[PDB]
Amino acid sequence: EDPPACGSIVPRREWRALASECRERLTRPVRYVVVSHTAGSHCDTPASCAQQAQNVQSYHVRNLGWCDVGYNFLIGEDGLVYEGRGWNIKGAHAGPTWNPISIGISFMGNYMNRVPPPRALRAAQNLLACGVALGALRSNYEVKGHRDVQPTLSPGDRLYEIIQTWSHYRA
Amino acid sequence: EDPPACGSIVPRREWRALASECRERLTRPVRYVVVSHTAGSHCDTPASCAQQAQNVQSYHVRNLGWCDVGYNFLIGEDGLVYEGRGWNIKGAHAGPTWNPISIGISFMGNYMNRVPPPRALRAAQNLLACGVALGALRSNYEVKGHRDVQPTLSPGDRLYEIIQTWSHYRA
Amino acid sequence: EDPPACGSIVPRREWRALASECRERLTRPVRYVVVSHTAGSHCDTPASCAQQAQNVQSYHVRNLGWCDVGYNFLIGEDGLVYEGRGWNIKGAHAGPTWNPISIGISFMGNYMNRVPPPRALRAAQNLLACGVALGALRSNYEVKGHRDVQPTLSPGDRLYEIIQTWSHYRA
Amino acid sequence: EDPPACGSIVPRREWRALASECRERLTRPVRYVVVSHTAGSHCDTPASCAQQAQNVQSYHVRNLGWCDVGYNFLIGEDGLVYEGRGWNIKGAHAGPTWNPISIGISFMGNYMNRVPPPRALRAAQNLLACGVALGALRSNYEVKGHRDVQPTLSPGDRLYEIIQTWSHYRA
Ligand SMILES: CC(=O)N[C@@H]1[C@@H](O)[C@H](O)[C@@H](CO)O[C@H]1O
Repeated sequence: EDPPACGSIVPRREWRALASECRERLTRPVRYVVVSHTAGSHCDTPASCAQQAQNVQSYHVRNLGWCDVGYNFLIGEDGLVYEGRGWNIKGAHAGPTWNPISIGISFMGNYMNRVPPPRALRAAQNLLACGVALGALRSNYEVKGHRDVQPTLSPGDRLYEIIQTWSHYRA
Repeated sequence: EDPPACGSIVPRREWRALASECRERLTRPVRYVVVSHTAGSHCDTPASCAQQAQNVQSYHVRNLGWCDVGYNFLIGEDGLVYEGRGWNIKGAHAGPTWNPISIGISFMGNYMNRVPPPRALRAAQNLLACGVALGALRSNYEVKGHRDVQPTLSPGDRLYEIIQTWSHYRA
Repeated sequence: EDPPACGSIVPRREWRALASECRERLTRPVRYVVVSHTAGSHCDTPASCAQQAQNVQSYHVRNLGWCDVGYNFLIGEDGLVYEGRGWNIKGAHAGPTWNPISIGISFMGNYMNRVPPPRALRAAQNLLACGVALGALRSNYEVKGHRDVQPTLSPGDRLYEIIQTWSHYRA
Repeated sequence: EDPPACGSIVPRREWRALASECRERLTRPVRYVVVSHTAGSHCDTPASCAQQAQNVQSYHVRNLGWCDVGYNFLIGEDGLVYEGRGWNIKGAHAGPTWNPISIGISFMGNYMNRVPPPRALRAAQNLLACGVALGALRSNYEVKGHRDVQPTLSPGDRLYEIIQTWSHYRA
């Protein structure tokens, strides 16, 4: 019953998220984390980043007919984590084989030629450790890059470069 | 005026494709066509494009553990079409919703800031007219840009701009 | 919204349904469809089935005190669809979580050790396509078994196996 | 192999139809629709109507020596449409002048003194809509009564006075 406050996550409520229609649950503890980037434009302020989390959701919900933004979490260059489908709802970010067994976090921006600032990277790792402390992720979870499970440039070369060094990454 | 009347396709063996291990079939006539790009590099000769079709397949078969290259057909800038999974086999290029009901054709290259050459676009429209002539594609099939059904930049800003002018493009 | 008033539905007055007292509405377009069975007596003729539809409403209204037959539509082995609360009104067939966001259709009979006849499955499917055309359902709607969203045997072992092969089925 | 047909048509084989041998094709989109009655017995259940469709085809095949049942589609009082020669084959229901430019639908029964139940009327109109839906009929298609293109009592007094009230009816 150990209680920690590892969630310095901006709530859907707070980034003006449209309401989710998703009902399918992940079974904890989740063993995989798949890292992607939106490939889109980036933000570096709480205000713009909240606004960007919105556009990403608008795209998935309005243009694509999805029950909610596809990621469980989004990482801003502002150093904040934006709540997506969360720890308990199966996301739609890495395909039918990986979605039901993973948490998909995506960095807001295109990282083919830039690396996300340290605070975005710090936000991501602290987010994952958080998950472990909650029991949402296996203490020994594995990190995959989006391009490792689906044909895509995601999460971007430079950021892909970075996640390959991470302690929990696995081929 | 009689039977086998359509398009020139570089066959699997001619580009050295690894044997296909896929078996799930499409239901002809197919109604949808999803246009993508590889997002990687391009080619402009029988030899380089036949080399590239191989890589793309390699990526999808080794690195992604798939039964065959994800696309039904790949388009080269050498103005030729490369047999992928073909007309009758369910591909893996657009998600579990569109894959079973569409034919995915991928242009080899990256077209965000670059358009395919005239002959690659002819090769592609010619392939479709061929799909119709054979009863593999509905007479009134619909063309979709990858970004219209999956979150991605595919098939690149420029190509995306082009397929939307197409007779069979339905938003 | 659109001109294709669709398919054939036996209207309320024809199967002689007591007037409905329901008022809550579903929001168009609806994302989910929950298939169930009545676990009651089966019928195979326009006359026998109308009677059966009447019995189900009767049980729901008179004994369970609902504002109307719980299902949005009922499906007879006579191969005809029967109107229930319709496409616009919130039904009562899958609990508090699902009734507000779904369309519940029910095959009239006990499909534990029987399958409904081909025509019944055809009417059921036609109804859904019709729903899409009308805009009552999402083009990318989802079909769920009653047992997937509630603790029940419904819609029967046989029919459950059958709805799993529907292109819109998502577990 | 995908969801069944609009109009919930009973397929040739489901009513144990003898294989067709007709080859002349209709040039859909077709302009006219001719409504006739079989002047045979009527039926009001799928079982009795499957047998009636069998009987009508057998009289056309065994006795008149035709390539198949004359009507493109048959309608039962059970409220189902039965597949005849379908949307693509020239019929043999209205004469050398009409069969080449029409779709012939026939109500199973004698409607001189009787009327067909609403469900039979509904299947018919829906079948017609399902026609254009598929693109087998022209948008502004015209409905003619059998006795409007040939000297005959078909489709009977009662049914004839009804189809006059239909919206797409003519002279
Ligand atoms: C809305 C609708 O019914 N559309 C029809 C459908 O019945 C059929 O399954 C499909 C494939 O042939 O052709 C469409 O025209």
